[PDB]
Amino acid sequence: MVKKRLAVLVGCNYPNTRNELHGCINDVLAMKETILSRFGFKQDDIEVLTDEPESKVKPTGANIKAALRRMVDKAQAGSGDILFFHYSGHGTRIPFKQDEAIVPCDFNLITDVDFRELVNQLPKGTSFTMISDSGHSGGLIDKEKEQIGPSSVSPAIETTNKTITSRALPFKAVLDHLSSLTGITTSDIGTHLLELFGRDAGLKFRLPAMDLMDLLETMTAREKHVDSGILMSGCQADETSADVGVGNGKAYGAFSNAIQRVLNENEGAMKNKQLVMMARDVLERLGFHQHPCLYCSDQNADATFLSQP
Repeated sequence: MVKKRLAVLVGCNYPNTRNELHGCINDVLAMKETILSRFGFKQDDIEVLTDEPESKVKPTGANIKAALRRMVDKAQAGSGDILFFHYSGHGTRIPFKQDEAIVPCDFNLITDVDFRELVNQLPKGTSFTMISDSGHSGGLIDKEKEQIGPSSVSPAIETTNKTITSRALPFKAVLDHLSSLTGITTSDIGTHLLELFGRDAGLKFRLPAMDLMDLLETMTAREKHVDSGILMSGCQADETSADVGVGNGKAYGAFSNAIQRVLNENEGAMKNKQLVMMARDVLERLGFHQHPCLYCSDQNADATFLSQP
């Protein structure tokens, strides 16, 4: 029985804009080399969506969700397929409570209910490992149980001397960017997103609130018996993630680089909980104040990262 190893790698540098980053595409290329070498992924099973000017497939909201949607609908029940999704780019929070989201290059926001809907499309036994090196990345898979974070873990280190830039955009910056495209002025971000993207907008913005409630009740019932999502966030829900370096071609994400360092120092198979904890140790010692978090079931917290033997 053939097992599939599929990957979608997304990197947004937003070049030549007001929200430029410099290490996100390098994060994608480094993670692509890691899964090709160490974890047995094949070139034909990896989709890369980066926003360099000459890119042929840009990481728009529709293109990202379509790529994740092609990984869905290939996972088979009882096959234990291995799905992987890496995101390096800007994140944001949108409104008593706030939702977490990533910011595609066209600002077609993908929120935490979108990823909760995604993991509920997967059969039991399959794994969806998501590494989101972005601001406010904690909780990007809504209702996924926090295994490592502010509610599951118990001297101050001097702040890093590296040159860093935040991978989080304020809500006003996202709203103003969408206003520059629509030409309308309203405080409802869903109105801009529905106008711009229509059926390709986020699930939160297409469904009326009570219709979304009925949909979430079906997921709550399914999550009591199937739990396939594994989220490794670069920071907490109330934090940002650091983009390290300048535009010299050597920039990187602090969390993505910490993951690569832990893998370089531990060649054997590593549990999902162990990888996040050691990545937290790396960033804490290096003076970074972001706290990577882990969200998955108890069984997947004890499973090896990407099912390495």
